[PDB]
Amino acid sequence: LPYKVADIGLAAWGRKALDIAENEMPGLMRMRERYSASKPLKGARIAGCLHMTVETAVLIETLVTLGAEVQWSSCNIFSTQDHAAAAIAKAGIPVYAWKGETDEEYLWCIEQTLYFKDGPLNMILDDGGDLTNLIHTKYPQLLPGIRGISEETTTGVHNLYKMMANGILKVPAINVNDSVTKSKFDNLYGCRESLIDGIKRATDVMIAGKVAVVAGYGDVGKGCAQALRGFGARVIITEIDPINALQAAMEGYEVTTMDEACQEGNIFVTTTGCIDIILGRHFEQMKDDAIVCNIGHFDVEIDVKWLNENAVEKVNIKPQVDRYRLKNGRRIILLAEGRLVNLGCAMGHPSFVMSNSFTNQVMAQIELWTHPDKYPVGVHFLPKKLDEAVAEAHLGKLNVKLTKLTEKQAQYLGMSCDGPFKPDHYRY
Amino acid sequence: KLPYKVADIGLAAWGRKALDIAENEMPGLMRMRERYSASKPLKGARIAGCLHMTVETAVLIETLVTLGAEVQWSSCNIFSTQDHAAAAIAKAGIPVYAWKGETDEEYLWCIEQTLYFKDGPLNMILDDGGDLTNLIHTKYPQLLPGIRGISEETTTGVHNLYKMMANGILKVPAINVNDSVTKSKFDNLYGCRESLIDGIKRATDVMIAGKVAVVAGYGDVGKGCAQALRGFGARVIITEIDPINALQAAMEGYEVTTMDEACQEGNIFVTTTGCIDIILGRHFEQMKDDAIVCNIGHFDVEIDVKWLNENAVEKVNIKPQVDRYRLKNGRRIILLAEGRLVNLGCAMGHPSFVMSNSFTNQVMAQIELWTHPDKYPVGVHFLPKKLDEAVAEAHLGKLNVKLTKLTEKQAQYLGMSCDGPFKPDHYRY
Amino acid sequence: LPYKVADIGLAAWGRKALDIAENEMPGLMRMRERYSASKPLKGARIAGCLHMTVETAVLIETLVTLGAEVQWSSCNIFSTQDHAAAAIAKAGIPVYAWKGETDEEYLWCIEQTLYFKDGPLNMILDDGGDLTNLIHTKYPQLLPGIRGISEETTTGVHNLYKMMANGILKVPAINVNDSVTKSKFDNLYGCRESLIDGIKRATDVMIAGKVAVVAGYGDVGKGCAQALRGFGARVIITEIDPINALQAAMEGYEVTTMDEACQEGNIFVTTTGCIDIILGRHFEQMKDDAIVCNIGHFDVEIDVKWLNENAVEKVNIKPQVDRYRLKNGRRIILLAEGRLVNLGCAMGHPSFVMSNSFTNQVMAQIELWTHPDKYPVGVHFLPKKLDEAVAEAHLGKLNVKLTKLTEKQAQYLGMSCDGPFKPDHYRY
Amino acid sequence: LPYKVADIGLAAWGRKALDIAENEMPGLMRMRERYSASKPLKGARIAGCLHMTVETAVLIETLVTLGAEVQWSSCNIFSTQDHAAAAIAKAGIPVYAWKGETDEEYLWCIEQTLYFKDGPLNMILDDGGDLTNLIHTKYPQLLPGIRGISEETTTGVHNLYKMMANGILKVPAINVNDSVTKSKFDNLYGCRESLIDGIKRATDVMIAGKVAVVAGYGDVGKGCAQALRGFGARVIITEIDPINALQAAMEGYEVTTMDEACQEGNIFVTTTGCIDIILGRHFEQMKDDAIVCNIGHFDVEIDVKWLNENAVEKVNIKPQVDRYRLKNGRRIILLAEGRLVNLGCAMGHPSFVMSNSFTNQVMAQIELWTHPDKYPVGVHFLPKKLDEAVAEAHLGKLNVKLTKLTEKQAQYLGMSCDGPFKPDHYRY
Ligand SMILES: NC(=O)c1ccc[n+]([C@@H]2O[C@H](COP(=O)([O-])OP(=O)(O)OC[C@H]3O[C@@H](n4cnc5c(N)ncnc54)[C@H](O)[C@@H]3O)[C@@H](O)[C@H]2O)c1
Ligand SMILES: NC(=O)c1ccc[n+]([C@@H]2O[C@H](COP(=O)([O-])OP(=O)(O)OC[C@H]3O[C@@H](n4cnc5c(N)ncnc54)[C@H](O)[C@@H]3O)[C@@H](O)[C@H]2O)c1
Ligand SMILES: NC(=O)c1ccc[n+]([C@@H]2O[C@H](COP(=O)([O-])OP(=O)(O)OC[C@H]3O[C@@H](n4cnc5c(N)ncnc54)[C@H](O)[C@@H]3O)[C@@H](O)[C@H]2O)c1
Ligand SMILES: NC(=O)c1ccc[n+]([C@@H]2O[C@H](COP(=O)([O-])OP(=O)(O)OC[C@H]3O[C@@H](n4cnc5c(N)ncnc54)[C@H](O)[C@@H]3O)[C@@H](O)[C@H]2O)c1
Ligand SMILES: O=C(Nc1ccc2nc(N3CCOCC3)sc2c1)c1ccc(CN2C(=O)C=NC2=O)cc1
Ligand SMILES: O=C(Nc1ccc2nc(N3CCOCC3)sc2c1)c1ccc(CN2C(=O)C=NC2=O)cc1
Ligand SMILES: O=C(Nc1ccc2nc(N3CCOCC3)sc2c1)c1ccc(CN2C(=O)C=NC2=O)cc1
Ligand SMILES: O=C(Nc1ccc2nc(N3CCOCC3)sc2c1)c1ccc(CN2C(=O)C=NC2=O)cc1
Repeated sequence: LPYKVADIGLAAWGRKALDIAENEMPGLMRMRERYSASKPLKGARIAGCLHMTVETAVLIETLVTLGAEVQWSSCNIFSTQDHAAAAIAKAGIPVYAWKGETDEEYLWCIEQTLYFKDGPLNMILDDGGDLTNLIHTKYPQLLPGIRGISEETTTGVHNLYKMMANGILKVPAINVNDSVTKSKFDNLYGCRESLIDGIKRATDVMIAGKVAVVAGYGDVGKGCAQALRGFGARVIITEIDPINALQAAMEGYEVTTMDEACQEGNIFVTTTGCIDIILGRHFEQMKDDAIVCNIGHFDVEIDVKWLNENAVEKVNIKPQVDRYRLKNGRRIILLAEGRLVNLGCAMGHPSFVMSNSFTNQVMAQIELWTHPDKYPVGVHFLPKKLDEAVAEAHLGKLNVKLTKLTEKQAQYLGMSCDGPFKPDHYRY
Repeated sequence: KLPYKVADIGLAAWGRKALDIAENEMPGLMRMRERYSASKPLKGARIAGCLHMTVETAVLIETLVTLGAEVQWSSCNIFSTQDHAAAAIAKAGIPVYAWKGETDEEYLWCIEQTLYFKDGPLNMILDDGGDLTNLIHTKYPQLLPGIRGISEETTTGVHNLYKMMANGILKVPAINVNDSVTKSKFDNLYGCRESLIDGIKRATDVMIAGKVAVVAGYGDVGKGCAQALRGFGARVIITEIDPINALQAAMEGYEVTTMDEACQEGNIFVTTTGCIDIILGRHFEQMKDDAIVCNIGHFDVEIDVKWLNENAVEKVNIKPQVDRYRLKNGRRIILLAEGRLVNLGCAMGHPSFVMSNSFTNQVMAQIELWTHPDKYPVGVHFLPKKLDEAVAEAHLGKLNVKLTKLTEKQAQYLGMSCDGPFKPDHYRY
Repeated sequence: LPYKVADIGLAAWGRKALDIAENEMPGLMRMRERYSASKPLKGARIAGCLHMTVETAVLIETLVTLGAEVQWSSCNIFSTQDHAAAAIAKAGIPVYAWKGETDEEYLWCIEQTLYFKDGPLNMILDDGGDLTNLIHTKYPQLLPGIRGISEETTTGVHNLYKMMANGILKVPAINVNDSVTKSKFDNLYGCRESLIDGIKRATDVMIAGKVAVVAGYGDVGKGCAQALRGFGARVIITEIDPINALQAAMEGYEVTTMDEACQEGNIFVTTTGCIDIILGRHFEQMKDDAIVCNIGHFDVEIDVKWLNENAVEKVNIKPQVDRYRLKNGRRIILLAEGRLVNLGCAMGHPSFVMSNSFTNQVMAQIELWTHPDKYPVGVHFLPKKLDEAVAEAHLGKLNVKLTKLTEKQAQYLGMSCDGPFKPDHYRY
Repeated sequence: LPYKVADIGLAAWGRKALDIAENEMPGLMRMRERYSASKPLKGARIAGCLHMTVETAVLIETLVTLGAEVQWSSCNIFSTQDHAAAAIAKAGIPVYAWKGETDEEYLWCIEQTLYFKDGPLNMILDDGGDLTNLIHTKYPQLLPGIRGISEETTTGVHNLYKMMANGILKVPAINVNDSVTKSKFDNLYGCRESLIDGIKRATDVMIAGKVAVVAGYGDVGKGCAQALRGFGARVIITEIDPINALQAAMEGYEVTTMDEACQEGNIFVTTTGCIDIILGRHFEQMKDDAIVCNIGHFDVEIDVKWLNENAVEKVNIKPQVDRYRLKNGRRIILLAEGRLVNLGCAMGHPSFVMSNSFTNQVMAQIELWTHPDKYPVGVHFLPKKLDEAVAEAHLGKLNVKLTKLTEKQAQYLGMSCDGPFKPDHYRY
């Protein structure tokens, strides 16, 4: 089996989508402009485990343009876009991914990416840690032949630190999740674009003139709060961290508890990454047809089980939109069954966000592959200069003219005119 | 003869579900039910309505019925009906003649069925766009003495009403509700603010932040569009022919220049002028690759779509109402809704709460015309300010707004009534 | 007497401040550019009565440039800037004004302006209606030889409408006050600009993170609320008009009563134009060191008398800043003794704001004088095409490039390509 | 000599200002609430070198309230508010500082703080490193008796790493400058409040409708841009960092070069911390009466020397406001001679900002004095849990209600419910 896709005939529709996405992903296209001649990944045999979307197809074809051998599988059973996968298969690349895999087929799809034309993998590009854990626990014989790992997920990086503390990790790993360019686009800018899009497709509701309660004021909360405020909603924040709580107050947001705010809100958005945020006792105080949704962590934040078990009516309105009637006579509108509203009720992040994340991945691959004896086994942050480079790559598309330091200004500032321009502890 | 005519009356239960959701978002119409269902002030009325047969309009329809009126209904556009909403109205025993995908002949037919009731011909006209008003004057001028009032809510329709008075054709009193504060601001500003981006997003899924968005026009639509784009992190450039409107944009920090200049800078183009020849061939040729171009102003006149069709070397349809043209220079143009209204072509229009402000405006006008025959001679009138205010007050509860009441002493000082109106007719808000 | 000033040897300083203020008043300078050669006012003896400031000094010299004889007095006792007064006296213009006049001297100064070198006044330019009221009641002989009045005050136009209601107005007038370009700048943009300057100079207080309660959401309220919000304050609104209240809600502001909001606010700002807004029972509920000020109508909005009568301490911190201690042991910081904070604690509106108000005046003078057989004896709004021309005059300074309607476009729209562009009911 | 102040008779005025400041400095009043009974600084002989302002005077009396003996001097010759220094003098606290000191007097004043009644100092509270530099060079005898150093300045902290690298630092030190609660208030929020205050007092110019060029988009630039945008100015950013350039772009600011931007701007503000930002080449292109000022680094950013050397006129308008006429006949308005505009033309940061920086200082002292063993000789960041504590201390004043994690939630998140809540790399 050279690949496995749902329908190869969808390749043409995929290529048209790719062509449109390329123009919103200038960071990846910049890497093609810079590195297509020199091919810094010639020799590399990269196994990738990452959502097989249109955006990811741009990543895959960028890596190939840089000289690498690439074989791919999706890191989720439902997230694949079949036409994107088809387009990649038609271009010769071994890709094992389709929408609605079984749990057995998911494991099998990863298995087909380990050995290549010219022997086993020597690089891992990862999103969730599933490819990394499969090698270590099942195929540890292959570990010495692997030069490096890239990982861009919070779960995956926590897992990498765990493997290092337990002495299990045997390959140097670059964490790109904590890049400024990755984190700000994935957490803040991304959710700022897509939140209200999810709410609108689901409900078509008037945002302006409503009280909106956002639980959490981290990067995701900041983003959501800014989007809602922009439409003319009155935004109330809840926070546990007094620093984040202070930030909110300094922008003019009311900051209070969910115990208080549940009587106020017309819309509730959870962004905490934490369990037990919206509970039965909160639901019972809510205004009629209050909209409740999550954009934070999987499905743990809203007590959905409570609604199923305590409501008198549950009525499906349209896909991923349920309207529960309670014992008190009032209604709750739940979106995406408590799951991520931006993926359940909308299309997730825009292409431009994904460009920042995936450009970080490309940087990490080059850095590990081109500099073998520069990273010992262990989890490493992406160097700042490469993080800056990711940002630089996107400035052209953003109509931005960057100023260059003069030799004299550099000397005064005690930094190189090429970077990095900030110390490692700098918060931006 | 036919008691109603609609695509599929089996969709009525789905209709009722949508009505129930939207009723909560339409407190204006629902407060009308609260205070006038007892007294039934439209009793003995027989209202022929011509208005898009939607969920919102269904709530309008039933509010008219709740207040004692007899109602018969047709849509004012051939594609704008929601069949489930029309089914729900048909299941409730109301003569509705409407479906999505009508012929120009079926459209005319649908309106003709609403003129005669069992107890006699129409008493009142509720209109959007003038077509019901135009049919009775052209073709059924016998009925004109029987008709007590007209409500009209469209710019097109109000202009037409003023043209008919100038020539002495209009034989019925009419209330222009289009120029109400509560109507104009919701329909022009707040509505477009909410739905522009919904249109753009559903069509393209594009990142709005970090883009130059060129907004032609800074009227109320323009102001809303500009504000919406700005809030996403787009750099909004504006074009204007009116120095006051141009000055307003400058005072909010927007760059104001010409389309001749701005066509080189913009990633997104949005027309809001209500005027022809806004975006043109010479502009298209200057644009960046994959410049998203759309319209939220007047029907399809603002963008020269005919130019694109005649001059592009490729035209590929990406999805419904989204076309990607390739030009002779090898660069591409993404056009939304074929130059038609992007918020209605690529999304579902305005939210229920916007529509509530407009439709409560209609209900106010009807009661006023029916209850007070001697008060309005033949001609075009604005809705009185005190009724405009009542529309706004009817939505304050929903908005968690506690309104202050003037003390007797304060009202004497200010020289107004404590119940209003609170502003003179020239006041601009 | 040719003039009367405090010190005519302050004219160097005056001319310097004029030269600065001319650049920020392009509306008046555009009038000099268009009209200095044609002198449309040639034969106009204009008797003015308006605050004798650097700003107004520019207006005075623009009228002269446009070919008019002009004689001036101040419409207020304290508002005259003496260096500006000096400079106008030096250029051979009869100006009778200084800072700290008596009520008797005030009436005398205005009486001197009525009689020119060549006879009685041809025109009236007025702010507050005092010059208009003087000639009707005290000098009824001069009415037939005066072609028109320009008025730019809420006070003044109401008095003009009262005079016309009762039949004691024998000369036609232009109401400039309800021009878009006057109203927006004087009410909205000006107060947005100068409220916070007023508060800061008085207190130096942090705005961000405070609850700021703004009574009234008219043009002043909107200005004040937008400014406070921009600094990161949580703005609460009070209103009696449901339309205005709806507007505030649609921008995300909380809207509640003063009876409720007095327990919340760190800063109170009154803009209603109405009596009995902030009262003793509101003062008793306020947080410690609540700042209370007025930017609306004179001194009727806040019950300052109550504080004087009921406080246990009254300390002056600095000029126009009083700190009261109440029986409950809590403190109130009152700005400007309940007078206008922007004029009491700061310099009032910027020059650019004033340029829009006075260019409206200049237009009114040209319109009445150049068209005698057009305006019959009454109160009129400045024509829209002239309101438009005020705005146009400032666009150059704003770096604005105005589009011109092609003839084909103007036909479609059924208007002229020179205007007016909007109907008379249009609200902007 | 017990103290040396300009005039002790200004202490009733000072106490009055002190009483106002206290209510805006909840951080320091919360430290007085918690620790006034326990007396954690009991025994501590603190020598502080820091601007002798009303704000600092609260910090001083907070340290005394915590059971410390404190001797004080200013860290700048002009920054003392004499009336504040008199209040601290009358409270019986040895303070040696006045407005307008000589460089020999400045030194003298710091030398008077080293020696108390009971003996020599145990602790150093510092701003700019001049107390710390004096003792190591000129009083190394006192080094072993000194338990800890607090320091809150970029200059002062860069200096500790220069000392530590060369083995001369022989006292443990806490860097408080890079705390979240210090950095955000001193840099971003502070300048957001005070920039425009500076420009207004100097010029009274309309901000709305103008192009404003902000050089730099760091914390200072971010604040300055946000403030200008809030008034209705069109803001243009210049940047050398692609990440910060990207951040500006994502909020809809234009990002171009000064070489291009100099032809556009009505207002210019420099925030880079870098030399050669505004130059003669730029000045020659500027619009007539461009307002140019600096809020970044001292007087290096704007080539003020060029203006003095190449302009045909230089005219003082008022203190710290100079208006040059250039060879091309156009005018430039320089503010504060290119020095910090917020301190040159206004009062600097509000009391509430300063509360965050000086509460950091209190936290630093307790942590050093009560835990000597914990800190080896070196430069240490302030621990996060204390940074959090600073923020928590201000929430009460802000009307903020912080949520507390349940035991179950804390367990799920792998953190204590008392904190810290974020890892050390977290950027807020
Ligand atoms: N939906 C998406 O597409 C998407 C995108 C990026 C990240 N995320 C996820 O969203 C979550 C948040 O990400 P982030 O970057 O904002 O994290 P963050 O650490 O920046 O912010 C989370 C905030 O929630 C607060 N918090 C924790 N428990 C709380 C409680 N019980 N009540 C109130 N506040 C509480 C914390 O103080 C913290 O400030 C994560 O789980 C992340 O994986 C989702
Ligand atoms: N999409 C929708 O659902 C929807 C909703 C409401 C209104 N509208 C329509 O939108 C249009 C605009 O409505 P409005 O209330 O903002 O009108 P408006 O009069 O308030 O504003 C239109 C503006 O366009 C400007 N303009 C005209 N020609 C121009 C040109 N060639 N270049 C630049 N500017 C120009 C005018 O100066 C004016 O300020 C109307 O056709 C209206 O019917 C659409
Ligand atoms: N400070 C200045 O230099 C300056 C500048 C311009 C205007 N003004 C003055 O400020 C005042 C307001 O001007 P405006 O143009 O906003 O008038 P406006 O009529 O547009 O607005 C006043 C608002 O106050 C509301 N109001 C009245 N009584 C109220 C009450 N008891 N509680 C709450 N709201 C109440 C009204 O509903 C109205 O919307 C006027 O007196 C005007 O003369 C002052
Ligand atoms: N006036 C005040 O009260 C006050 C308060 C705090 C800090 N500061 C000072 O302000 C300055 C900046 O502080 P910060 O916290 O913003 O530092 P920062 O590092 O966060 O910001 C400085 C920014 O300027 C940019 N920059 C450097 N050289 C440049 C050039 N030639 N052109 C354009 N941009 C350039 C950098 O990319 C950087 O992002 C420092 O000198 C600091 O001491 C002043
Ligand atoms: O995880 C992702 N998508 C996902 C997974 C499961 C799922 N299950 C659903 N339902 C279906 C109806 O029945 C109930 C369960 S919807 C759904 C969506 C996912 C994450 C990041 C990117 C990254 N990304 C973008 O955001 C845009 N391009 C990208 O690559 C994609 C998908
Ligand atoms: O007009 C509406 N809708 C519409 C949709 C498609 C369409 N397609 C057309 N054709 C043209 C000829 O070529 C082919 C395509 S015309 C047309 C019209 C419409 C307006 C107001 C409200 C009012 N409204 C809201 O906005 C929300 N609820 C409402 O009732 C509805 C629909
Ligand atoms: O009315 C104006 N100024 C004014 C009047 C009286 C007054 N009384 C005071 N106190 C002092 C202490 O004892 C008690 C009385 S302070 C004060 C200030 C006034 C209005 C518009 C413009 C128009 N204007 C601007 O706003 C800017 N340039 C202008 O021309 C000016 C002043
Ligand atoms: O350095 C400070 N202020 C200062 C220094 C010198 C100076 N020189 C001037 N001119 C005068 C006319 O001739 C030319 C020289 S004005 C001026 C002002 C300084 C810093 C932080 C805080 C800390 N701070 C605040 O920011 C607010 N409260 C505070 O404690 C204070 C002052």
